[PDB]
Amino acid sequence: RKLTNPVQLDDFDGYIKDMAKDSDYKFSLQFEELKLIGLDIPHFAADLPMNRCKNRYTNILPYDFSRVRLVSMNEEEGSDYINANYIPGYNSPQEYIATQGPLPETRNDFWKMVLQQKSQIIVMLTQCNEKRRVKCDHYWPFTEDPIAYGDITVEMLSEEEHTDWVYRNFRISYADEVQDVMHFNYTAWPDHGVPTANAAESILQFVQMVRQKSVKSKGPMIIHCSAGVGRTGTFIALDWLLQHIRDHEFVDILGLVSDMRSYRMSMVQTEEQYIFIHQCVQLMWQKKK
Amino acid sequence: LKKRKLTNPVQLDDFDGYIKDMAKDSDYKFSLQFEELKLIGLDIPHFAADLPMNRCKNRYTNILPYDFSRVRLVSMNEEEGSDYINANYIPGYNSPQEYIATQGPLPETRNDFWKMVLQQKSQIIVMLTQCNEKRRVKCDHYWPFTEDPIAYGDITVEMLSEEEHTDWVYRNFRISYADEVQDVMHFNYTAWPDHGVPTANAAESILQFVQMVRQKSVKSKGPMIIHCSAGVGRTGTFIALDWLLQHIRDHEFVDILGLVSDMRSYRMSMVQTEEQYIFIHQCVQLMWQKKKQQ
Repeated sequence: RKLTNPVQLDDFDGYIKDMAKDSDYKFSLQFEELKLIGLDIPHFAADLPMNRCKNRYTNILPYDFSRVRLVSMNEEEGSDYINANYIPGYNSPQEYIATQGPLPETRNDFWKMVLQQKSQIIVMLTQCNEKRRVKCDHYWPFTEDPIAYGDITVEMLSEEEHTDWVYRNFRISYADEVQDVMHFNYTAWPDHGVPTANAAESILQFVQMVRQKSVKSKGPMIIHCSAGVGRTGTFIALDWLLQHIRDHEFVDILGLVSDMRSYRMSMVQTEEQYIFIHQCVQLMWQKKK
Repeated sequence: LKKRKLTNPVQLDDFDGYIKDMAKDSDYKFSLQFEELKLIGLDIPHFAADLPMNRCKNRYTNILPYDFSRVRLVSMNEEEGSDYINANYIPGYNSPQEYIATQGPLPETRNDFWKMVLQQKSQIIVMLTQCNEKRRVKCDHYWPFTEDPIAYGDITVEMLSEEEHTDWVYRNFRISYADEVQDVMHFNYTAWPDHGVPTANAAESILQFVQMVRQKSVKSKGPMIIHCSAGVGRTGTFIALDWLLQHIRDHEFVDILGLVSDMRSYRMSMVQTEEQYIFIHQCVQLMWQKKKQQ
């Protein structure tokens, strides 16, 4: 089916309450359907034998149509491959790019994609390691002296670390093409599960922050986490909603997530993140002051 | 829903036996493959093509381009569909986006066509339809009638030489914008009826035409723009024939099913009829040529 369920913001408070009744009954009903969306969309380039070492998780693959293909002077197989997908935005198509966390083996491909797409913004929603589990390579420089990742060099002009997130100003270049890239790393993600922390504002400050800097990245805003679908998806939804609530008096979270999954699988992976989005949609309380 | 990657590479020496088997039981297998080919890309977005103002730019309401592979016009216009044109990049035997598959230009998307031609640096155009077939409108005569330069919006086109042949015609145009100048060859095959195929008598004809366009392929910077009416059936069988000409040359096998299945994921209806899908196989007995020359 085609998922959609617009709700007037004036009734959103009652709505989510009615969604949680009977042990999140309605919620799991909608989410369970979200799990079906896009289950039969080809991702043949992802299945290719020599691309397997480029897919972090054997089961989180990019659809063929929405995949961000790299530009190489031909040859080989899967030479244009990177586990990434364009995701529609509130302002235009291919507004975002949802990728998995780069691997020691797809590290150079990542920076190649940042340049070829002219993405001047990267949002990282996970730490390299969490609870003694590898989640993402540290694909960027550890210091200020430039590191050459393939043909693209990377120079971290500055590294600003805060309490919940971290900012980095990189300056990558190829041949005679210098390009700036801002990097925001949310490190205090609410575990992922739960949630709680009335301070869901912390994620909202982060979103607002990235958002108020989007007016600089001609290319897509590259967002990623580990698999690039669970937290990545929640983020994108929030960056959408933030704007959509600002300009409308209704929100269709179901449609939103449904939209996103048609472009990349598992976008917003758990019923917890999906309910968390509604918890955050209390952005209405604020739109009332 | 579809979930299997269609493909069936057949060794050229077993082609006679393979096409024989595909023809058994009144083309039983040719249908099995074709019916599944028809499922491809059915669930691929094409919103740009549905925008209110792009509707008049679509020759047919049921033949639209997929968002991911569509060709975009560049311009300052900040209005709806300003970058739109019913066209898709189609992978190549040589490179992705080696061709551009479009519908025949409409009187109202004509200027858009030439813009694409210059912006993509397409120096070759393959038109597989007559502007009119049996009193039915198939494609606008979007190009000049005389050697007199004609301004199509911001691009003037001057027809340099016109050569009307048996089953086809050749034309060399020089288009320009400001100082930017570009030569473009135009190959019009007029013996391919819409929704159909050349006659059994034009079998050699069309293959010679593909040969002629293949020799020139190299002289073009951008993708070869090939088009017909809806830009999918005749345009799809051509792109396939061009591939196979090259592949058959350097290889010992063909995978027509994978080829067509491939094209169809970049633009809908590529190789529209089962008859055209089979025509391709008959043509693949291009091995005849191979086995001879050498």
